[PDB]
Amino acid sequence: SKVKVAVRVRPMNRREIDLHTKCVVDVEANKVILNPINQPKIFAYDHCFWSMDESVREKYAGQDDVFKCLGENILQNAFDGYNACIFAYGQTGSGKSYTMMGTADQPGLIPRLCSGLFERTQKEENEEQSFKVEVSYMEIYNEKVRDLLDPKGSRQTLKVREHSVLGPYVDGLSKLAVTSYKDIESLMSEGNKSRTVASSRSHAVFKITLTHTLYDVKSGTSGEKVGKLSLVDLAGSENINKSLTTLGLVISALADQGAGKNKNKFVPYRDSVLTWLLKDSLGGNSKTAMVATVSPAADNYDETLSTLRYADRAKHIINHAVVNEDPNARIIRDLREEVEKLREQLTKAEAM
Amino acid sequence: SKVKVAVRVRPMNRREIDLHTKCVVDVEANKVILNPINQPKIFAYDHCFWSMDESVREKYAGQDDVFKCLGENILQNAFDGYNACIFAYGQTGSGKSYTMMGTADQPGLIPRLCSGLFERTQKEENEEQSFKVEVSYMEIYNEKVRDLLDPKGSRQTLKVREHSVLGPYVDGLSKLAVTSYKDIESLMSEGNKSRTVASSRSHAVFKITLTHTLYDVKSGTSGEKVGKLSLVDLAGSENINKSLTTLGLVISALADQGAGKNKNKFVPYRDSVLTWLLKDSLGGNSKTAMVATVSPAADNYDETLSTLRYADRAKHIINHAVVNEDPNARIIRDLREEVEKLREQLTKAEAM
Ligand SMILES: Nc1ncnc2c1ncn2[C@@H]1O[C@H](COP(=O)(O)OP(=O)(O)O)[C@@H](O)[C@H]1O
Ligand SMILES: Nc1ncnc2c1ncn2[C@@H]1O[C@H](COP(=O)(O)OP(=O)(O)O)[C@@H](O)[C@H]1O
Ligand SMILES: [Mg+2]
Ligand SMILES: [Mg+2]
Ligand SMILES: [Mg+2]
Ligand SMILES: [Mg+2]
Ligand SMILES: [Mg+2]
Ligand SMILES: [Mg+2]
Repeated sequence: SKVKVAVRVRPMNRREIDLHTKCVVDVEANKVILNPINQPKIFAYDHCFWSMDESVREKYAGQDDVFKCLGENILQNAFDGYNACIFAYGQTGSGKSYTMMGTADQPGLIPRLCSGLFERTQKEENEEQSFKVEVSYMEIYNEKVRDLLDPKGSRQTLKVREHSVLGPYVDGLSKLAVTSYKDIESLMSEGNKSRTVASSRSHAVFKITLTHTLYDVKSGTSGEKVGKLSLVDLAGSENINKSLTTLGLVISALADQGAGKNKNKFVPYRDSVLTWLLKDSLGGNSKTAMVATVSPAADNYDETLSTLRYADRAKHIINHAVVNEDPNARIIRDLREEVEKLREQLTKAEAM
Repeated sequence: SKVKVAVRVRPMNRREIDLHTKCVVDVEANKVILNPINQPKIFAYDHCFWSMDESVREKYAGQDDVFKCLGENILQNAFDGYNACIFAYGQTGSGKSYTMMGTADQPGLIPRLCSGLFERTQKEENEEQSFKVEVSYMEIYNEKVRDLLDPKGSRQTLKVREHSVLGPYVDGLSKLAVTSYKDIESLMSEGNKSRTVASSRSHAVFKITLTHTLYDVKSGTSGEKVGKLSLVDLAGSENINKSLTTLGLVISALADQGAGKNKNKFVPYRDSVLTWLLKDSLGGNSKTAMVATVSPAADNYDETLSTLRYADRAKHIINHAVVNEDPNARIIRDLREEVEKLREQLTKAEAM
């Protein structure tokens, strides 16, 4: 598990069509080549989604093209009891919301994972397996946390705590159990609503929990696997930017390790509430992926190079995803083997 | 744990006031004495709620008097990880719904346990304990099962199955996670609505699940206790009555055991879907209680004696309530003690 990095290129926006601004980005399979405005810097990633002109065949990547490559991965991960995570990263206007959430006519990953999760939760209920789904949705702005699923609209601040069983958590963040996609969307389109202005410097964290119960009908016992999917919508990469810049720190420190540099210096998860809550999604117990979104416009070249050079560093982060099973089952297994080993040493010592 | 039996006496109804029908029931502490219409048969129970004339002091038992004696018990039971159960039993008009559910101005046990459960769930959230609450509400009529929390109103039939991990269950019965009393009451007043007519030969089962999570902040581990409360509203005791009469069978077979009669003949839980689903609430893993409701009217004397003689038999049923913890924790505990015992026998046999 190294962090999987996609790059998505959006179409030229209206001003750029009018001004006939020049394309400096191009895509060749999984390579994206940053041309000079006038040296052409070339980067390679896991995927490269060219979303520039719909009227193409082999090239165009629409929203369900993005979902087959990434949403289908994180979905499989959940059912196998993994923590998964997708960050959208890049400048304002480059397309972070379109990819995460989409528009009403072009749904992004979040409505498509939700739709496809209940479609697969419903298809595998079978008297040996059940599934409970909880959902949470928090926004972070100015290093404060708000609950976007709060129906009273308080926009109250919730404090972050640490825990020896949960880890860092937001105290009083609602987790809403949900049984159909219509349950969430009737809370969560109001969560996309309840977002600040002056609007692009806040991060949205959407977290879905899948509890997979499994039944040993022969043994009569039951266990539970839990996956957690976190869909993270960052502020624009272009005390208001403490989280974003700390997230810069933490991606380089990690990318340096595995590359074997500063193996002994500690990753500063602690400093911003964003890096500290997503501690585990960054070099921890998480199948994590990143979507660097870029504008192809030549007027954006500098933030585009920033974003391509973050995306290139994040691909060197090593993850430690394990399956969130029950500690006890393996403790019993190894205790029983000591009993068997010790019972043999007993009859291997009666002869004395 | 023997089954706890209350008797509740309702006021004379309108016809009985007009006709000045005579009271044949009287209550002395926990004894209720059935006078002759014209031998006065006397029975003793755990409680005796005289709800006949409100204008009394030492005698009257109103709805919160009933709840302090019984609802508070079943509530404590749940938080300690027990299965609990209250059956209301008796003839039509004797007061089974008033006691279980009550009227809008006189709430019964079910709204008062719900109110008091969230009031105590909210008072003990404390970063070492959390609580998840699920709820289900099924009706049984003509040995078919309907879901009273089904919002489409299908009134579809759901089949009963057996299971080696769940036991007998109703397949496709919704279990709705709920976070406040207003969540349930906005589904469940519609469940009291969706009930048949021609109306008094159906049983309502209201089942609330309390999942108590506990955190070992020193050990960093987590366990879950689960209580189940079943609030059962029977048909009137006066293929439509298969469940009710089978429930008669099953209460006598059980009451005979412990009294040591027919120890070898098997309790016929299997025959009706009511006795088979509530198998465990009858002589099984349940802190179970029964409320025999009676009319004081002399025109009801015969069903009153029936009901008092059921209530007297049910008090001899023995329950086997255990705390629904994790099998594994005790399996580890005993495995570790064998390792310690076997390590000593090893150094108690090196000397040979
Ligand atoms: N691939 C795309 N295809 C069509 N429209 C897009 C695409 N990407 C972005 N857009 C549109 O361009 C604007 C990009 O803004 P947005 O995606 O909200 O970016 P961010 O949140 O990253 O600033 C939005 O109005 C979006 O709907
Ligand atoms: N203790 C009581 N105090 C006042 N009214 C009662 C009492 N018990 C019953 N009633 C009223 O008498 C009628 C009894 O019917 P109900 O309780 O529905 O009985 P069941 O469901 O047992 O037939 C109801 O209308 C109820 O509201
Ligand atoms: Mg955005
Ligand atoms: Mg996650
Ligand atoms: Mg960018
Ligand atoms: Mg009734
Ligand atoms: Mg029960
Ligand atoms: Mg009666």
